[PDB]
Amino acid sequence: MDIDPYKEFGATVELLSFLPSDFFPSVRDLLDTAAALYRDALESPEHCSPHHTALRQAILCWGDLMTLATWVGTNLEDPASRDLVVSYVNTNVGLKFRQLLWFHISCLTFGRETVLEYLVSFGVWIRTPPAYRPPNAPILST
Amino acid sequence: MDIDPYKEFGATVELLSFLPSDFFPSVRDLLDTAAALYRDALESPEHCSPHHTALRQAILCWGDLMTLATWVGTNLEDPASRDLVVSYVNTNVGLKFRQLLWFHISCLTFGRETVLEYLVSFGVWIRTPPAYRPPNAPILST
Amino acid sequence: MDIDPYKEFGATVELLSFLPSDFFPSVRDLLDTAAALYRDALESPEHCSPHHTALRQAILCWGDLMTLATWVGTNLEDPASRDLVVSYVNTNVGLKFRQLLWFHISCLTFGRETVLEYLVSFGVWIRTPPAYRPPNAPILST
Amino acid sequence: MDIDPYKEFGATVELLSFLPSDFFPSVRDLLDTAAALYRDALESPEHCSPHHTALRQAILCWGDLMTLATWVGTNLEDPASRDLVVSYVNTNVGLKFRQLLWFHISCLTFGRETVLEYLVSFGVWIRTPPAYRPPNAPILST
Amino acid sequence: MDIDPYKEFGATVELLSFLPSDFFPSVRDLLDTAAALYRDALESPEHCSPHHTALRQAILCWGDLMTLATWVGTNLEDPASRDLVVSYVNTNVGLKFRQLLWFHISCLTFGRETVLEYLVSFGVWIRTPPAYRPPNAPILST
Amino acid sequence: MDIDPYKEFGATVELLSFLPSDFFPSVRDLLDTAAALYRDALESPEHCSPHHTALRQAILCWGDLMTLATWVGTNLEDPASRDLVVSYVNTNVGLKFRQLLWFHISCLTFGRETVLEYLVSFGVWIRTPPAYRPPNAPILST
Repeated sequence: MDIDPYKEFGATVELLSFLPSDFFPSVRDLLDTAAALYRDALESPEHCSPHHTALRQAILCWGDLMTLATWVGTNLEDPASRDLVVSYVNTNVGLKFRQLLWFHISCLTFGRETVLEYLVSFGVWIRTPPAYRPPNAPILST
Repeated sequence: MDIDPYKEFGATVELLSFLPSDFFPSVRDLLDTAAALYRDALESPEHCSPHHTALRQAILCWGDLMTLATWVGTNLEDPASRDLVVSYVNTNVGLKFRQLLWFHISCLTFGRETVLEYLVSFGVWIRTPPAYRPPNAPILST
Repeated sequence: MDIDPYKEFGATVELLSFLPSDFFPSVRDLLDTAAALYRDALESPEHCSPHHTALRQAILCWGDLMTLATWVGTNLEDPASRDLVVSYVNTNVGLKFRQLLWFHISCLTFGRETVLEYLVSFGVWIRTPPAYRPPNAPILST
Repeated sequence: MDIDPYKEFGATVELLSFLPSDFFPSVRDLLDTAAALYRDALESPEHCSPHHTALRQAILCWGDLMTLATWVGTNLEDPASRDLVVSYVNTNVGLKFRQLLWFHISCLTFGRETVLEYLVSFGVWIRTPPAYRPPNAPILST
Repeated sequence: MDIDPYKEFGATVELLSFLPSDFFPSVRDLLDTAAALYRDALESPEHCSPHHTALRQAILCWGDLMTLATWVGTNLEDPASRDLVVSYVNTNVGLKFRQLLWFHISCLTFGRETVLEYLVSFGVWIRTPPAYRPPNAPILST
Repeated sequence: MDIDPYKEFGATVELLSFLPSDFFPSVRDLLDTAAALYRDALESPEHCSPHHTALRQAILCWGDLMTLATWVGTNLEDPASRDLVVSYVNTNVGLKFRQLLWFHISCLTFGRETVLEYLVSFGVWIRTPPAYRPPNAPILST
């Protein structure tokens, strides 16, 4: 069955596909943004608005792959086998969690009805071929 | 029957040709926008706007020529025959459906008057010879 | 995505294969029907009913897909391959536009309540064994 | 930071250590229960309760680690060093997703306050020495 | 014990015996009539009037004998043994389900108090010997 | 079409797969319970509840497949090819009528909402590994 991780939040996964793979910051940049201005709300025993429930279930999922990124780096005899698994987590699977950590940080800081009105105005900018588009990308702010 | 598929909406086939042939983004990109934020409306047994009824008949018309592109690549032995039909559907016909899907996937998102006033305010940008043009072409945002 | 082009109108694509494949009159005999009764309402700048908008996107889809049957009569010098495309347009794809045009050109001359009772009352009339049924087939009344 | 996976939902990871490493059913058998009872809940665009939102991120992280258990099978060369990664996803990581899927199925059907009643009433069963321990271990009932 | 499949619906099995074995259409004709104009009501999780409960328990029973009509056609070594079982299902057992599928289609389309006032007026026509009866059989309509 | 046999009555065929293929009693033993308690119900011309109407079509399809298990015994010649049809009615088809008669006996006596409580509370018994599974399997009580 499909799940579509963004389906309850207004967006889908086809709408988040238009963001190119350098619009997201690195993974240690996104975890430290949640480790700076939401640590009072994430660890609290009351759950806030349903981004906070989806966000603390997404950091721990990346927190488990950091164990798999370390256990592979120790308990494999081949240095050629060790390089493919560690690079696969930080390139392909990591790019999925660069989307998922970004969307729940940007909806807690700027609201839900602004990022959903930003991915439309970015979805009309990136489809336009480079000869006919403004050179300044639309920036995210309130 | 000099039937114009835009005359019911305000634009013509002659007004939409201000945009050049390579401005329209590719066919897989637009069908990943109709399946991004209109999947709930196109499936439902109720036409919301007359743009939905033209758009619902526009994907299935492309759904036939995609079926004919698959069929012409399996039940023909001759590769010189096979490489001309597929290069005709995706290039010489597929410029008409990129014009038609763009006028219904960017009009439900931004209204009718804004797109109909976008093609005039793009028309005074592309005619100006390449010396005295602004660096930013107009694009429609929310 | 799974779009049947009739789900708005009450019928499905299953209820229109419930009539036999021989009942539907020929394709060139319905474009000569639309262009005789309802010709000044298709080219009108206003859309009267949502049957008109679905019909105007259904002629031009056939007006395009017939041009692909003409284009392969000049740029395909192979009678082993030229006949198979035209016998695919006129037979396999041509069965769907022979009944998509019939559900719109024979609805707005009789209403929508009359045809959706006719597709059942003739649809159950054929399966009846020969002489236990009213001896003539029903037809539409204005 | 120290995100406790259950702190919003009553229990903690210290309380859930009463259950041994053999009480949990296998991951290939809960997902035939998270899809048999509940399919209309975790497809719909509305979240009913925060057990539904925490279940989707818990069912898609297994959706990534099943892809990684397949990707290693077709790209990693050494068959003796390929088994050691596949037997890490099913054994050591999967014991945390046997744990996380079980808590959001048994709370989702039996309520939250019955599982928190159950985790205590299993903890006064596993510690009793076997000379005086009843063979009827406690299980759930709606 | 007797069950008399029609006993709760006003009729009996002696009253339905007078219909000769060509008044019923073929089995693929009766299933497609229920697959045309009642598919919205049969698969719905609410049960309608008690014909709908008896009808969807009668299609599945025929849906299981189509498995027995296929499994016999594969896993028997004798082509003489294979012919008797396949013909017995389509002649003798099939004639029972041509009655049962017809009576619940004709009561949903025309009411219960019309088919029960039709089998009487057919039960007086078929008993009359052919020299003294009208040549036109009584037809079923509202 | 896809008629789900239980969709009107709460459960589905995916939910009823929790019960293994050995939990159901034999067909020759439920019909001595569908005739011991209930004889005045399923003879009478009034249907009390839709469990009664769905039981008669479920008790007469076995009434046809018992006739087919007798008809093959007296007409089919090969005694090695006769056992293979008789051991298909009792084994593979009968496992669906052990299934269908059980759900309309246990719901008919214990109510609908107790069996749907029972199918869940058996599903949290069959999956628990045998080191921690109680020997008292759940059974019904009025």
